[PDB]
Amino acid sequence: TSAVQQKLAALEKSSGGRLGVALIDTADNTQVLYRGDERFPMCGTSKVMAAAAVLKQSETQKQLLNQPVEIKPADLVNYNPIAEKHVNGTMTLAELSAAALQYSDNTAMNKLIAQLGGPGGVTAFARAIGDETFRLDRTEPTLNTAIPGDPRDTTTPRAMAQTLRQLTLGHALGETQRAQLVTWLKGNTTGAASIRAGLPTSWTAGDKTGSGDYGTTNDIAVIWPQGRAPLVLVTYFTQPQQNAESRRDVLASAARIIAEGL
Ligand SMILES: CCN1CCN(C(=O)N[C@@H](C(=O)N[C@@H]2C(=O)N3[C@@H]2SC(C)(C)[C@@H]3C(=O)O)c2ccccc2)C(=O)C1=O
Repeated sequence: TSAVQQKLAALEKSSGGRLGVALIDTADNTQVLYRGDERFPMCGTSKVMAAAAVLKQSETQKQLLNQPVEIKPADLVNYNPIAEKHVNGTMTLAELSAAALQYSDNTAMNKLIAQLGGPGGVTAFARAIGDETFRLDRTEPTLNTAIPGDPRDTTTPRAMAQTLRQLTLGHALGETQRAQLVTWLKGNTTGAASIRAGLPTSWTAGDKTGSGDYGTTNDIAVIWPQGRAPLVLVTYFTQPQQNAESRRDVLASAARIIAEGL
């Protein structure tokens, strides 16, 4: 048990919930894990895998991202800030990817899932890039039930960090596609209270949040510290009761412990 791991355990102790952390410092490829191999509900953090899978398809079905997708009134789910504006019209797969990632639009996510042939199509992409842990089982919004002990729509912090590294800094995607993914993550609108809130102001980052029942509060990020090689950081958090409140502050604290321990 390292000093950083002990600090994360202390944070978890006062948090009321269960915390999972995985850092990969590309300066030396070292990792810092806390409950790194335990499963957590991904919620919206799964949107990165879906968008990346569509980016991979676009490497060979070249005009895929410009392909229109019909948005019907019945497609709308619980949170669709972008899709609702296009009901009875269309959005391209690039628009759907941007909406899913940057606004966490759930209807947009469902269109990515549908393009991939269902939740299993997202899992299939995960397997193709070496992630044997990730599993997407349901569409939005039920993939957010986040029931303790339920393996559906879960992953481990270790697996997600390795995957995010491969996708954003490695070669799981073509160069243009990796750049597009990084651009989308950097333009996220929903992350300032999470991982980012625990980083020095001078650092830059891209991230994708997730939230669900059981006060499930997640964030996965690629970070560029001042004067350092990039980091990949996953912070997952989930609580014992279905109606628990969101705790983005716990993710921010975890990120601060990680930054202070570099
Ligand atoms: C079948 C019954 N059932 C299961 C429970 N459930 C949900 O927990 N959905 C969450 C959700 O959609 N989360 C998606 C997600 O992650 N993103 C989007 S929304 C967001 C911007 C808060 C978030 C982000 O980026 O942080 C959600 C959480 C917190 C408040 C409202 C909704 C349902 O939706 C649902 O219907």
